[PDB]
Amino acid sequence: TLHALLRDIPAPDAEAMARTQQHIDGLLKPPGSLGRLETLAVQLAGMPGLNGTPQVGEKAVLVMCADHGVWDEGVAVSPKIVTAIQAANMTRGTTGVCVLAAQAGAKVHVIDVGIDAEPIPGVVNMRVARGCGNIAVGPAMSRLQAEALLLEVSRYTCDLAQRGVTLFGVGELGMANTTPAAAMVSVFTGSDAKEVVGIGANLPPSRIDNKVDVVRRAIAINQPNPRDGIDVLSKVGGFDLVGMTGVMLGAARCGLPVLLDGFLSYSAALAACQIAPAVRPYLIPSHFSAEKGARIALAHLSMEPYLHMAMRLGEGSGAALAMPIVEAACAMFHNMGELAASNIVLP
Amino acid sequence: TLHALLRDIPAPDAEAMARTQQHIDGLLKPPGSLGRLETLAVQLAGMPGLNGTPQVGEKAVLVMCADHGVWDEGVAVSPKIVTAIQAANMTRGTTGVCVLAAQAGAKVHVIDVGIDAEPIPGVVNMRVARGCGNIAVGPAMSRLQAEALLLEVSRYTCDLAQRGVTLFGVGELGMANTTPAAAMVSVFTGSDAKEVVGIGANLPPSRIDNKVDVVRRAIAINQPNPRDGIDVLSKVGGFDLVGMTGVMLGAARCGLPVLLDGFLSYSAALAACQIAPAVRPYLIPSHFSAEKGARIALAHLSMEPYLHMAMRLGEGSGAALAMPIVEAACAMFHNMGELAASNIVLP
Ligand SMILES: O=C(O)c1ccc[n+]([C@@H]2O[C@H](COP(=O)([O-])O)[C@@H](O)[C@H]2O)c1
Ligand SMILES: O=C(O)c1ccc[n+]([C@@H]2O[C@H](COP(=O)([O-])O)[C@@H](O)[C@H]2O)c1
Ligand SMILES: Cc1ccc(C)c(N)c1
Ligand SMILES: Cc1ccc(C)c(N)c1
Repeated sequence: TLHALLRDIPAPDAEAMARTQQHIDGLLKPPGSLGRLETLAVQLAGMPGLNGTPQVGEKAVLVMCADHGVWDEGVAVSPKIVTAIQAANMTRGTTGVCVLAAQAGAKVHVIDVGIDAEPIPGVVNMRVARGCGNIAVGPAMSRLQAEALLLEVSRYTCDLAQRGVTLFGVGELGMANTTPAAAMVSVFTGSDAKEVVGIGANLPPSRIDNKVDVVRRAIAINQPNPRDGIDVLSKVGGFDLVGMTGVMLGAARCGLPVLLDGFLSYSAALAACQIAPAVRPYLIPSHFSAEKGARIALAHLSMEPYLHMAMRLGEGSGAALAMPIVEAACAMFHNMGELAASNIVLP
Repeated sequence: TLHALLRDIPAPDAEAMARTQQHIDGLLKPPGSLGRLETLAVQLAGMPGLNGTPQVGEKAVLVMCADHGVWDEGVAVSPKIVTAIQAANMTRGTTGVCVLAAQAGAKVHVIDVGIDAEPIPGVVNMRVARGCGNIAVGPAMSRLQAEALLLEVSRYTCDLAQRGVTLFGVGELGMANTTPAAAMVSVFTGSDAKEVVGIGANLPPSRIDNKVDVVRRAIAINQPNPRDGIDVLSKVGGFDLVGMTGVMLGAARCGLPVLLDGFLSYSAALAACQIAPAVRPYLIPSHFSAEKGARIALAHLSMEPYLHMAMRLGEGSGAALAMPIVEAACAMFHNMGELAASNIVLP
């Protein structure tokens, strides 16, 4: 089933991309003058789910919520209940992503993949358990739990495509999740924990040493295999991270674009690309996270964010903020006039 | 008159900014987690024309169009008539800024401050002459012509404020204008011409040496005084550059925000800040121009753009692209919920 999923991810349509480039070169402007906006429009044109042209229909931001057992290691200053409280606030439209998604005309889907609290009405229920295992002393979950969630979220994502959604944004919510995210980044990039462990949600500079030690213990004890993205996710990841990876696999299978968010999303994208390299062409960066390990993670994904906002909230807020940029590349493509029509000739 | 203008530019309102910061710190998120979006909202709150709160009413992009005599020195590959043709296309909504402004819900004002062609219907007429003087052999214009245009554009800009406009964007259109822009940057920053001369609108790499020589000749022959922003503008600038500087002085006098665009706008902002330092707090960067001298210009304005799009079209296209970011900071401020209301307490 998951093998079928991964097997059926479409390659980009080179024919549509060639037609796109030619059309862009003929627009009313010096060739290549709109830089990354042009490359973005061509990238979009190659995505099968977009019907050979850069376009944006409905937009959705999927927010994966879960708690982590590693919170008990004192790696986070936010009360663990904030996960459940914020998840509820998501249904009320008062959070950061809700406000930014509203601005971009996108709908937010709040998905509970493992919150340690009673079920929250209004939230999509896909909970694996009440929080994942404490990665400092063992695995976050079993391989089967990771594979099942990947499959479940993948299907949900591509099912939305059937309802008009053509652009996705990924996000998360889970106290302490920058710890497993750092563990995954260290494992995938081969970087020492000290280089990728950040302050997360305002962790005091005096408590960073403990966080670094926790990440190292998690790796030593679990011995995750860097060449097996699912092994890494299940051992030192979390339900929320798995869920984000699932959105990326689902959209790619659907041949549609996915906007990344911040540091947590970069770790999930590293896992997704390890599991299936064919997912890469569907990923679009949004902003450059203020988290310490962002530069290393982005270098390994070979991505250069469009927005430098020093943001570090998460929730998919950066993804929503970049949606207007994607629509701008589409507007450029479809609405600009052409050089030939104005009798303009440039060498 | 111009002395009155410069004298009456308001200082930022520290009281409104303090109230803004306190409100932002209390929003439903870890303090400072939205980074530059928070600093932007506070900056806006201090602008008197915004009534003590970050808000955006109507938006306008002012595009200054003019031709340059230095075009005859072979520093540009685009036919000189493109200025007049593109200015006309601006009235038809087919250009890059028109499409991006439409996306942001902004109106484009096309202003002819010196196009070397017959008047174009639909374009605001403020032409000083049919193109400015060739800066390679003398001044672009007289000091009085520069001062008069500054005053004229300044008044037009603040007059729009009376019609609901609260956010401005500046742009230009003029073949060969990256040459005087480079001259101004060299003069204001004390950088050698070779470090700030770029390829402009696809100038062949083999013709760059000539462009560098032209910039040096312009400076040697005119001897512009770096401490007199108006002296520099009139000697080695152009009508379009003067006009952009005028929008910045007008909006600041009006106590309203102005979004910069690319390299041409950075040179105009250096002039404006030299003429009146009080203008600085009203300037908002948009993107990081692909032009070679952008890094140096931005360092001297002490600005860090939000968008890295490798754009180099001009027209105010980058300014329009960043307008959604300004509205996002306002939406964050007014629409997010508060920590206290959810009983959340963070150290
Ligand atoms: O998206 C980022 O780059 C990001 C960077 C730092 C912190 N966060 C958010 O803060 C939480 C993780 O921080 P922490 O200290 O509990 O590990 C989680 O709920 C994220 O939404 C998010
Ligand atoms: O805005 C920029 O950063 C920008 C950078 C390079 C070129 N341009 C545009 O191209 C023109 C100047 O290029 P050039 O080669 O004629 O000096 C002018 O009409 C600008 O709108 C604009
Ligand atoms: C077509 C065309 C050519 C050159 C420039 C600078 C613009 N703005 C447009
Ligand atoms: C309030 C609050 C606290 C911590 C985080 C990570 C979010 N998203 C929100």
